[PDB]
Amino acid sequence: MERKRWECPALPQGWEREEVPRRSGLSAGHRDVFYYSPSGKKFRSKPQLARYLGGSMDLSTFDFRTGKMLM
DNA sequence: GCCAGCGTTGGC
DNA sequence: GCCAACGCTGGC
Repeated sequence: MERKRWECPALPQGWEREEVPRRSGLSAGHRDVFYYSPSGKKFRSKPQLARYLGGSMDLSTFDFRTGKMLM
């Protein structure tokens, strides 16, 4: 349960994926997933992400939780 | 019963 | 006033 962040190969150049495990409360150990644009904007849901990227690329099979396209 | 999506807010 | 961190909940 450590924070990890680096490049997401399923998104365009400069986009990054991050996992932050929750450390307390009822949801402790749960891992939230975020994405960061090249400009550093923080995304925490697929609808949010799709408003920035959904025109420039196909996101219909992108799995926000895993960060990969569903084959 | 799980979890995507997002509401809430203590601590700053 | 912001926002990381966690809870809530509608849809499945």
